[PDB]
Amino acid sequence: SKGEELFTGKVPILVELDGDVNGHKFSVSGEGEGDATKGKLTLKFICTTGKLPVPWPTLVTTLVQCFSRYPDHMKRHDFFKSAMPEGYVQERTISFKDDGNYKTRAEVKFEGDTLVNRIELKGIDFKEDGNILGHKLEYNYNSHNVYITADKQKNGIKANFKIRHNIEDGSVQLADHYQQNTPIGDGPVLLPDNHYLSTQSALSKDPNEKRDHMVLKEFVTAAGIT
Repeated sequence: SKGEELFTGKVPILVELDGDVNGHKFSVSGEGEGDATKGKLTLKFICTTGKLPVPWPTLVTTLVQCFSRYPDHMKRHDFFKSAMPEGYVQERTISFKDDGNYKTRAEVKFEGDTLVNRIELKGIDFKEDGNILGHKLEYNYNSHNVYITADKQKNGIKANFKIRHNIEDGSVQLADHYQQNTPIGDGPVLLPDNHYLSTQSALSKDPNEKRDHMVLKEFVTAAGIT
């Protein structure tokens, strides 16, 4: 568990997302810090191409689970830190009920002293006046428990979870995530028993930021094995 030693205090984070949703190209940059000893993340994201052409909350899961707090007794189950500093690939499909889907490929790794999440996101088949292209999601985020399982075929982990996005008319739209992560390096990694990450998020704005942006605060704790 050498990689875990890189997480004993606050670590700078950079996030870069190159997006293309129904051919609408956009870019997001984020910066902040993670403190795995608390399970705490604080980041600010800006859209650098103008207005974000999808709702900010739909990007939260795409925009560093190595910052989860694993209780001492669960530390042998922390795949995410074990893969560091070389990092891991994280790939998802995210299917929005009765609407389109995102497919994402990211690398999460140390680049010098900074933990960097670099993502390409492709979305297709979104509906014109749907909740995504029509920005009908409330600017908020629910708590979710994300179950992690070891990959049965190839040195990584997988997860499947459904995010509940609140819609402006009081409905909820589910985003069904399939996730796979594999190590980038060739060194030993920890393959976990089944457990979950208890993930709380809060979204806000910076009154001084003129660009379209999202301030995110998260607290994430591993659980499910005692």
